[PDB]
Amino acid sequence: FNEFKTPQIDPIFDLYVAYGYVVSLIRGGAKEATLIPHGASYLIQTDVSNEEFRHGLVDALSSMLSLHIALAKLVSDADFSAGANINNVYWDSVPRNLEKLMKDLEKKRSVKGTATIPITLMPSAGKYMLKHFGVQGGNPIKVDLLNYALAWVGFHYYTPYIK
RNA sequence: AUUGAAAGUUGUAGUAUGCGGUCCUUGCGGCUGAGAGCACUUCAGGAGUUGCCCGCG
Repeated sequence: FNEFKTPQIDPIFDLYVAYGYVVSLIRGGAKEATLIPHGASYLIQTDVSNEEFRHGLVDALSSMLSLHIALAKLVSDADFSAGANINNVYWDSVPRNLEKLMKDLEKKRSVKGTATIPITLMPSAGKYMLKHFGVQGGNPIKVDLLNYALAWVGFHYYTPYIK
């Protein structure tokens, strides 16, 4: 069993990533899988290796980008583009991140950077953070590119939202 | 003196204004508590009895 571990950041963001795990898995197969919750970790047990996981994830994000291009720096009225991205700059930021994740992904190459998580995928985050007696410039909270993209896929494929 | 320390989810706001439970209406007309009827029939205030007794204008 893969029993792939899931990073502990936020039981809302952690839910999104560990729960888009399954949608990335189903498109590549990975039968007889289960999701054990640990309060916030949300570990997953599966008999899958990494390559089928990656093929499923890239298939999901390929459908995602195909849906994105259907409407239009391209801004589409999609859940992951403008339906849930409350910020105007994220309307363009998210699709570019998704396509960069793809371009890194079909060539069998792991990611090498990190990206800022909007408040949409986790309301616990934000712009600032109180360190001792004040805040930091910019956004202290950042997440891995693959986790960010896969949490976006999980949010777009499962969780309902109304505008 | 606890990642706690400072902090109104705050101030102002009428469901309010005019709107008939209203106009017409017999508890109405006819009706014998009436006809027959002995307080009637028998009946003694009744039976006894010295104004009594004496008398010179």
